[PDB]
Amino acid sequence: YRRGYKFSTYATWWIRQAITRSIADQARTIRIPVHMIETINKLNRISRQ
DNA sequence: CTTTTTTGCCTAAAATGTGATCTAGATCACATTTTTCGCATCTTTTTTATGCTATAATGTGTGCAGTCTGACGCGGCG
Repeated sequence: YRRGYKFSTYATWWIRQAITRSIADQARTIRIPVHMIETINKLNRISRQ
């Protein structure tokens, strides 16, 4: 509490992390380590630009 | 009687046979230097498990079915 900010922001970071890599861990019959996942995100975004 | 063809001789001559006596060849079972191979180090080198980011954010549906149907079970349904 001492930071004096709204609590929502905090776990809005934490959860986001948890989700963001739990789907990447699971969610496939093929496991893909995170590094490929990241670079795939790079790819997909930059493709569109 | 003359020719030619043949053989045997002359006359020159190569091929055959003495075996006794060595002499460079090849064997022959077992020790040494080279290949470059295989598993332990390093030793990097890359890759991978794990860890944070402090404005703020508060109840789904999500795209579909086109609804077969006749008999029989079974829970109701009275």
